[PDB]
Amino acid sequence: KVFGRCELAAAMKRHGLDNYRGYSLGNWVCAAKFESNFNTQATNRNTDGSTDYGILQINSRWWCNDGRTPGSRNLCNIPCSALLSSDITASVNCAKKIVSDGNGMNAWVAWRNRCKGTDVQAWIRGCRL
Ligand SMILES: [Cl-]
Repeated sequence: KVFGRCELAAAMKRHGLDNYRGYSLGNWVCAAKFESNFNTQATNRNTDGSTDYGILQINSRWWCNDGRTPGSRNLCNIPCSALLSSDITASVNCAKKIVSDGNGMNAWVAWRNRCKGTDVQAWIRGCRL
């Protein structure tokens, strides 16, 4: 599924991400934009052989099992394919674990490089939340 901007904002809002660990909603929408272009089916292979999955490009190196990332962990205790659903629940639940873990939203490279230190409020402008 390719989410609309406000459609995803609203979905992230009702799943409790607005100001979760102090990260306003715009940060989560900005992250999803530049990780997946709002596409729940997005997958990308990393140079080390792990793969990033779904709307927030969650990495098989640490967070989910895809059975083809040798030596990796599955900290969210879920198959990586579950993170590709049209329903973002699994990605959000795993994201909440990731963001509570140490370096916060810096765990998302696209957030660090394209959202952090910018005005992200624009990402939820005009949305019914
Ligand atoms: Cl849109």
